[PDB]
Amino acid sequence: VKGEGLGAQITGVDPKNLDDITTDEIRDIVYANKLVILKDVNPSPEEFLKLGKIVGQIVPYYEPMYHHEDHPEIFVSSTEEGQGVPKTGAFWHIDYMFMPEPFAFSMVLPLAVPGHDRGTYFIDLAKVWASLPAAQQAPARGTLSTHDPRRHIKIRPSDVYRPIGEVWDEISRATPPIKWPTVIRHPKTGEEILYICATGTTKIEDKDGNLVDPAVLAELLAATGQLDPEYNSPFIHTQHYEVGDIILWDNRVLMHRAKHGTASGTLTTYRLTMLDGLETPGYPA
Ligand SMILES: CCCCCCC[C@H](CC(=O)O)NCC(=O)O
Ligand SMILES: [Fe+2]
Repeated sequence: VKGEGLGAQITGVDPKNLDDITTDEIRDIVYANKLVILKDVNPSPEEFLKLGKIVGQIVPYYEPMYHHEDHPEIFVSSTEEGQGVPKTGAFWHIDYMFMPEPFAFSMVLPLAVPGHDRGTYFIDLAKVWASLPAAQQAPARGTLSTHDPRRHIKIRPSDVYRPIGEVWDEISRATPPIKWPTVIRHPKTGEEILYICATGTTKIEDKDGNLVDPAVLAELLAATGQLDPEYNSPFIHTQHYEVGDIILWDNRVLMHRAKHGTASGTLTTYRLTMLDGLETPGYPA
């Protein structure tokens, strides 16, 4: 492990001797540093899958148009016609944050990268929460937030010529809004996390079930730095893609968003998403 914290680089990951990596060792590195780069791995699809199985329980994405043609577990973001889906993740989110079991870990392998300006922005939601005074934290504790993904589900090739209301209705059954505690506690690190997302968090309600003042959700979102279109907030870390360098991170603690670029060429990334078996997203706080 070269550095410490978000950009930490890890050098010994050999795609033909993955049996040397144990689950507890890679998990502890990820929990501690939150975002790590497995440098110069360049795995095949099957070696990637082996590494994913080391990390945790691989969950395939629910929508098969994202699947790798040969490996349903691999979520494919690619500008190649008919390969996965182009330009995914162009908005702040947590992977599967709208689903019954959000992922513990996300893992992205960049396969083709044009230029050197694309990657992912990350925000540490535990550091945001720890930054807030107790009086500001108090309206958020013991509440439930609603996360509505539906407006961000993408039109699929098989949706062409469907009435949009029927596509919407199908989305509403597949990915209905869901409620999570506004503040959660990481089941492993003990860290409290402000689990809110400008893209999908619509409201906060208290233990009675009453609406909390809309000014509370708005203030907290602003505090995360998710509402600055110029990405200058101190809480934003920028991680640039590099071919073969695998990006692996804690999907409970980090909110992220695609960073786009200007260079011509194919952008192709493969993603594996894993549960760790612990309370997800976390314990209520
Ligand atoms: C709660 C915020 C809604 C996020 C919409 C989810 C669509 C994305 C895929 C894509 O960006 O096309 N989901 C990926 C995942 O959750 O792992
Ligand atoms: Fe994502």
